[PDB]
Amino acid sequence: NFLDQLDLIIQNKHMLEHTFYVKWSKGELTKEQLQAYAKDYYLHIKAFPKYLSAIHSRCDDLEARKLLLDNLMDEENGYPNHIDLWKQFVFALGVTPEELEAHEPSEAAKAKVATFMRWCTGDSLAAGVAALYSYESQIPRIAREKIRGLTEYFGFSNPEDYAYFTEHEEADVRHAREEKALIEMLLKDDADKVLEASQEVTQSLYGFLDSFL
Amino acid sequence: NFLDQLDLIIQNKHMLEHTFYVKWSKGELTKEQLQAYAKDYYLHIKAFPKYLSAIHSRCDDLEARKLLLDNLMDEENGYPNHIDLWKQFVFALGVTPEELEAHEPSEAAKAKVATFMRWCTGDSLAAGVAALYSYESQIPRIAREKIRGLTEYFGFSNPEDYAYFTEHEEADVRHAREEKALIEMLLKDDADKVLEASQEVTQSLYGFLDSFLD
Ligand SMILES: [Fe+3]
Ligand SMILES: [Fe+3]
Ligand SMILES: [Fe+3]
Ligand SMILES: [Fe+3]
Repeated sequence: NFLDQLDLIIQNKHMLEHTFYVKWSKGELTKEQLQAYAKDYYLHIKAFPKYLSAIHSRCDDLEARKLLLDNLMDEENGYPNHIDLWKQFVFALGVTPEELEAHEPSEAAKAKVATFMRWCTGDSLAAGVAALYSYESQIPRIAREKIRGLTEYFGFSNPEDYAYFTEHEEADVRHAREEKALIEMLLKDDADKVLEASQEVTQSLYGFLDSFL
Repeated sequence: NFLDQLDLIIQNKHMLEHTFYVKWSKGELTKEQLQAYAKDYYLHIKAFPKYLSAIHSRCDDLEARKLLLDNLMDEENGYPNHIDLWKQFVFALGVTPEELEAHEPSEAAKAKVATFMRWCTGDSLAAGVAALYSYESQIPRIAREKIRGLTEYFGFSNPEDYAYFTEHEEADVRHAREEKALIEMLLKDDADKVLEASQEVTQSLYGFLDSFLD
């Protein structure tokens, strides 16, 4: 039951039903909105590995830490890592490296990131993972929608320009599954806390997308 | 200068000069003291990866996080990992798995671990790494001293029984160097904090070894 409630919260407040992606899917965003979005996502992208180490650092379940480590490796080890790939996507949108490093994250991005961190630094490890799950579980569907739109409306005829999304179509299937497993492995009579994180994260993500309209 | 001061603190309060290792090196510990020590280290061994993620999770320097990740991977990814290898050592001492899982960490072990964590969860990332450096920088020398003693006085004729130490002879050479680099990369006018962590950790380690001469 609680896993299902969790997934339902997400489905009922999924990012592909936000006006920003409804527009995306009909090709109704300007290049500027696209470049703004990409730049403003960068704070979250850089933070993501910290969301994971934050939970790892509070966790004494050895098997859970291994799984958290597996995710953290996928995000951050090697070259190109997920941050690198995101930077490529931004560059392929015509934003320069300098412009990317100079962008001041919007208040809406700072609030989204702080929402994630608040849960990953809190007393419930399971709720920490649910916060992350509530985002990662959406990315497989979003990534392939984003590819469809980049291709059909924004002229991305070269697949290496959307490598981040090609990566995430697949990678996050794995991460969602292992986060689900982590939630039941770490649960300690805090299923309510898991549910609350999901409500709070999904809303935050809506607050974030609101800011480009 | 401050890196030298750091290393001097460690040298002047190094674990091999604690009475517990002076005894070790002359073969003057009982098997019981040896099994006790090994069991009581386990809390720290399991905590170690958390020390590293704790700093990682507070760090926005991308290059520093990669290095922290590198250390974390070495400690905890794969099989056998460092925790697995330590379990093997304990088992090779004649302690059973059940006995290992049943050991209540001593108050001295809990204090050592809390000292490390306090620094790794604090406001200075550089001081966090220095806390870990103040331990890991000692392990190459200790590991080979421990091997020598296991071999010469405790009958370890089969090298797989001290794989943890064989691992650490080498691994921690790398980790010490990269922690050194991390400390200068993360420094923010908190060289004083770096020095204070080392004083505090070295002492805590002394407090921990003291507890087996009771
Ligand atoms: Fe990713
Ligand atoms: Fe992911
Ligand atoms: Fe190790
Ligand atoms: Fe190490």
